[PDB]
Amino acid sequence: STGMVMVHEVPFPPQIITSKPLSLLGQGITDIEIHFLQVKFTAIGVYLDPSDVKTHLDNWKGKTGKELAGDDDFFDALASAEMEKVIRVVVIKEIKGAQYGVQLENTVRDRLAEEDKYEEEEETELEKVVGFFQSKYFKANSVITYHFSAKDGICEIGFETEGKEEEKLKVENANVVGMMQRWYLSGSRGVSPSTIVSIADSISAVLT
Ligand SMILES: [Ca+2]
Ligand SMILES: [Ca+2]
Repeated sequence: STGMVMVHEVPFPPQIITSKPLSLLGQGITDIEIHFLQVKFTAIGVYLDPSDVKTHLDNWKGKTGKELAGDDDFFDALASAEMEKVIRVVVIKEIKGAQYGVQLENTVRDRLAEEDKYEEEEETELEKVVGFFQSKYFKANSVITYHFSAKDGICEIGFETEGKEEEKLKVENANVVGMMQRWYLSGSRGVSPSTIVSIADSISAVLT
């Protein structure tokens, strides 16, 4: 309708409208070096409302993108902030959904255990997220979306692929929802350093 933003040759809508318009403030990819070369697995887009950024992260105004990208307290504040966020992930390298699911599980479980926040309630919820992804095949251009509610720690996961009606999963465990968000939104521990740098630069501009 209004064009698409190309993130590593993958189209992303400039905005996504939930309760209000959210702008693509962060973009990047997840990759791994194999045989001396960069292998791109997914393209990522993080959507936030600039007004929410101004309302909840005003304490970081004046900071440069470089300063924000190197500060985990900033990203913890972004994750803790009661404003919605949408994380859109498009598959570049086709893989079994289980590969993505177990990577998520590994990091989320490890971090929750580190904070002594991994009991049977969290384990059960996390297993449902893993089960959601393992029943799917990630063809290139398949889209995974994470919609984080502003409050009450809720996340709705969506999976869309050509030919099938979109599939969704509602996650309600606050600890799991919070750590899933931090899997992407983490200064030094984010799965996509490129997206982190991008978000930092955008928010710096928003607050400046
Ligand atoms: Ca218990
Ligand atoms: Ca119990």
